[PDB]
Amino acid sequence: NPPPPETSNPNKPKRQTNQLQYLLRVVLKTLWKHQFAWPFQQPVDAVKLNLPDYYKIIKTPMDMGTIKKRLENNYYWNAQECIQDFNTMFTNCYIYNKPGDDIVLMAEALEKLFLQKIN
Ligand SMILES: COc1ccc(NC(=O)c2ccc(NC3=C(C)C(=O)CC3)c(Cl)c2)cc1
Repeated sequence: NPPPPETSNPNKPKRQTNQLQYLLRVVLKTLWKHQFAWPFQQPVDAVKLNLPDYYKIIKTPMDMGTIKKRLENNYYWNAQECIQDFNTMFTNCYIYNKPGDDIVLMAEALEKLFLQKIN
């Protein structure tokens, strides 16, 4: 497995904005507490899950645990930067998995809620 994505970086300027605070306290929190959140709460462990090809296919991994920690650490400059992480997480799931698989249907339901919350 690759190292998980960074959640802080001393060279990367930090920032707080109203939108980023909304992303943490409304958007992320509602997705995090949803029953379908669990496969998305930690970086994919391709070794433990016997998914040897996961990081062969997925070169920009992302998960809500990393997003949560980024938000809490003020890692992002702006909301768009965080939005991009969410979108990467969902697109990865759709690229890697079969349509029809539970995990895809779960991600689709989270993404629907996400889009409702950031409209
Ligand atoms: C304490 O016991 C346990 C604690 C945690 C787990 N976790 C899992 O089974 C698990 C299952 C699916 C996951 N996500 C995946 C995504 C987003 C993919 O696209 C493929 C798999 C993740 Cl990251 C973890 C098991 C036992």
